[PDB]
Amino acid sequence: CGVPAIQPVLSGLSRIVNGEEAVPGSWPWQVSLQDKTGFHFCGGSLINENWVVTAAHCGVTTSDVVVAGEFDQGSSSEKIQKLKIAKVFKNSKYNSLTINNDITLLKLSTAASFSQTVSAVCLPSASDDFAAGTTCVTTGWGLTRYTPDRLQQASLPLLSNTNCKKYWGTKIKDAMICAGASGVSSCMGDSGGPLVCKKNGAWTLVGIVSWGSSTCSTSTPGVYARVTALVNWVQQTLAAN
Amino acid sequence: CGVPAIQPVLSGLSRIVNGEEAVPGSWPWQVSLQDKTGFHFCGGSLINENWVVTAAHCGVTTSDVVVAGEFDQGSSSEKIQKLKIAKVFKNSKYNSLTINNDITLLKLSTAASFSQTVSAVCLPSASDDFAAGTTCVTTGWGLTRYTPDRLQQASLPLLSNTNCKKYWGTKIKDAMICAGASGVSSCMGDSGGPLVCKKNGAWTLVGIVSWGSSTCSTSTPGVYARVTALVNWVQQTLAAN
Repeated sequence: CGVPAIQPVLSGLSRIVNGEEAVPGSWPWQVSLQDKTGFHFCGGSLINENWVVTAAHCGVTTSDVVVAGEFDQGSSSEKIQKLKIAKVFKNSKYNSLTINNDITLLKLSTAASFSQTVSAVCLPSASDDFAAGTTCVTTGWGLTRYTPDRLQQASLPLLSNTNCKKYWGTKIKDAMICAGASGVSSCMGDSGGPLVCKKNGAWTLVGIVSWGSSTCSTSTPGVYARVTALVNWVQQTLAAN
Repeated sequence: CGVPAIQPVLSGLSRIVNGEEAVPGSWPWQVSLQDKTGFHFCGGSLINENWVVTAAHCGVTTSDVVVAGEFDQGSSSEKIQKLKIAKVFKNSKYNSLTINNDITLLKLSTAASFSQTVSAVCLPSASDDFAAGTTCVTTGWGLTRYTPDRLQQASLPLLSNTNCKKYWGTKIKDAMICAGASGVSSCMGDSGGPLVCKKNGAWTLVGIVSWGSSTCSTSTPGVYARVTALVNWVQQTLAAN
């Protein structure tokens, strides 16, 4: 997990404004969630051939579809896998008002076929420490909500929850983590999309997009479900299902 | 339906700022949705003894609870009914990105016991016309998100979708309707709460709260699921279940 067969290329432009275009296939766990009509509404991350992790506030159902291996949503020519969802596992502690514990697991009806462009992100262990100031990466097609059709990426620093409260106040709970406010927007991340940090040669899922600045401000951080706080529930769910 | 045993009293203060406190029990279809720990996160409306209608973006589950007959959330002394949810019916056309078709039905495990303070709102027929400019009423505890613990009410005018787009642009879809921007906030409405209009002596559910001004501005209208566009699905669901 966490080692793309196609290595990402992150330049200085990933750190400013709205980030930069990714190298195609270099974020191979990145998936798109589409409704039964093909409309992209959320992102997510493959954690193995049978399971995708996303945000609970995406409200995914078994009539939605996981699309893996995508780079350009406007291209009907690249190789992609449209994967049916067998069952949706929303974290029972999710609260649609506070948006806390904002994580859902999707079990696929048939396994994805892993390849150079389709593979899994690593999950952290519950006790992993991703320190404030660590440079992490968010990817997605989130800018299409407001424009490029190709997968974007941005490098942005993790904040401590205390400093994040300076921006978002009492909205910030223990099961959240913030990143950004460093001169780059967080808006390229789709709802439910990944925030990954590279530790020991492997990209690890540290956050899941929950919400960001309503104006995509470069000085307001994004807010993410804190995966370390929720990975024990992820593993219990996989083991029971 | 739509005829409270305790008649509402709406004064001029319902039309300005943040509205006014309701007469206790005068909105008897108003329910509160609480999580399994008792935390209020959404509103909804009884449409008969076995069914509550709310917003799909509330993400209600069968471990949440419908609370009927409530006036003061801070009082443990008034008579209320905590009703378990047997099954949740989310409209399959709901889109968590556009928030269109934002309606969910909750089937209760055991019927509510209707009374002076607990009874049903009327549903419109699909062809009903609620004209722009009509004064309607939104009720709820929505101000507690930002403060009074008792049920509030505001009188505010329906907008045409064309004029609503002046405020919300391409966010406004055919299955939405807007109300407000008349000098009063829409923020007293909980997510999933009622927007009712009185036609022919009966209060009828015209809207379900979807979202409003992020600053509760008195010059920005609230956006509601348009019940006339969704009542056919409501009746199909009741008839099939």
